[PDB]
Amino acid sequence: TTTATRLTGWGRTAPSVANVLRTPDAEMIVKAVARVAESGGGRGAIARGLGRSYGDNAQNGGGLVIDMTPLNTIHSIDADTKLVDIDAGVNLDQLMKAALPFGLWVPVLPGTRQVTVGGAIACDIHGKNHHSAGSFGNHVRSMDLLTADGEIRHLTPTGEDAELFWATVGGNGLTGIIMRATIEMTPTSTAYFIADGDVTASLDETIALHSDGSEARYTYSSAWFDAISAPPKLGRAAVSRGRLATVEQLPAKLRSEPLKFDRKSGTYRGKVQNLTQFYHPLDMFGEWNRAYGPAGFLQYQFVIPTEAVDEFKKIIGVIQASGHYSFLNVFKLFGPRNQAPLSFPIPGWNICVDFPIKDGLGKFVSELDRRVLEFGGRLYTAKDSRTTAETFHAMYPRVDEWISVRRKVDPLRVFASDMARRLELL
Ligand SMILES: Cc1cc2nc3c(=O)[nH]c(=O)nc-3n(C[C@H](O)[C@H](O)[C@H](O)COP(=O)(O)OP(=O)(O)OC[C@H]3O[C@@H](n4cnc5c(N)ncnc54)[C@H](O)[C@@H]3O)c2cc1C
Ligand SMILES: C[C@@H](NC(=O)c1cc([N+](=O)[O-])cc(C(F)(F)F)c1)c1ccccc1
Repeated sequence: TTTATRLTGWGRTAPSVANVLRTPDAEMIVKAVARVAESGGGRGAIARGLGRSYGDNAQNGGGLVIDMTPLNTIHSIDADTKLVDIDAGVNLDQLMKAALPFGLWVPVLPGTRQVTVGGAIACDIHGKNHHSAGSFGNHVRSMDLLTADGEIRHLTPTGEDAELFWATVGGNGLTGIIMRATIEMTPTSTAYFIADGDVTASLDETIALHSDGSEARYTYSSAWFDAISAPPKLGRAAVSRGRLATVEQLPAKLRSEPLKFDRKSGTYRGKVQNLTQFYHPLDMFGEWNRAYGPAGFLQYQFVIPTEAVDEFKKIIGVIQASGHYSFLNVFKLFGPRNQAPLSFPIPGWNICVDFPIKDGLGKFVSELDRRVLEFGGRLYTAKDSRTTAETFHAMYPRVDEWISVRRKVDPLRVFASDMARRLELL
């Protein structure tokens, strides 16, 4: 039934060995969880999707890992209610292709479509449209959670099980196995964006452009950010913003199949782009850490609360002065947060950087951790396998609430991961 397998996060770091169950048979999955429960816990079980998380949340050294990628059936698509009912193992690429002809758009899209719905919910992922759409959890209408008791629990965001539902969103698999979910899609009439580009010359300008009220004009916005240049060029950005195009906005040639699947003159208006172009160059650089890992690069993502913009500038300054130089930097202003205790996004200044691994780096990122922490920010479990339980708990003031919910639902700790042990969420 199971295969012992060396697992790592996306960037190939922090390996551990788990027994991997890989079956399309939901009943075998139910049986396996039950068997772990009847052994009284042991080293537990965790779900795994496509392994795009950079962290150690989708592995469980010495225990069970359940590869959910074979549960990939799309059960129903409904264009009136905009609801799709899909297995947790279906990936966003797969769903995007299946839903487009219905005029439905995946409501939150990360930098790669090679993630499962289960992984999307478990890490409450965010996209270029976060300030307008919230995160992936905001669009979950129901989900079926296989819990430690071996029961499949139907959860809703306002029902009697709302508490468990919202601990599952962003819960990193630690409430049980998401089997299946119903997602509310976004109506669209085309598969293209109409984009506006702007290039800033400085950090202050980047921040000004994000605080001048223009963000409200775009459903989607992100920026490519300079973290190496000496000030005042430090913080300058290439900002890509836009919204889904209506068919009248499409160039003549493309109006045929509008829902088709798949230095400083970087300034433009009303350019029409498909998903790949609009998100460029995220797709071509996505394999980077995996291609040169585990020894090449350390990704590092954090968000600082909106009101702490000065503290945010200081961290950027510290990064530039450090000697650790990152070219791949993505920046965004997050919008309002949701109600999941462990959700990563909060409104504020979000950036992912990617350091070359060098002498002094580990010590340096521990320094960043402290600053992010004190300034009221957080790290993201999808991007971390290095921080401490103390640091993480301090970054998530709702962690004890979350742990309490996890205790109600998994008293024997049937669910466990390397991450849960490292960060003391277990
Ligand atoms: C190139 C690249 C770009 C990215 N861009 C973004 C981005 O723009 N925004 C963003 O928020 N993230 C981004 N990520 C991170 C990624 O979206 C998340 O880590 C996501 O959870 C990965 O999904 P997965 O199916 O691969 O999950 P895995 O990596 O396999 O697992 C991640 C977590 O989900 C849990 N899980 C998976 N399936 C289930 C299930 N069926 N039931 C219960 N729990 C489950 C696992 O236990 C684990 O805790 C990116 C990653 C890469 C490699
Ligand atoms: C790891 C991966 N991240 C992203 O694509 C990404 C990160 C972020 N982020 O939160 O830093 C946001 C986005 C967004 F919002 F635009 F969808 C995408 C990546 C890929 C290629 C270059 C740099 C980062």
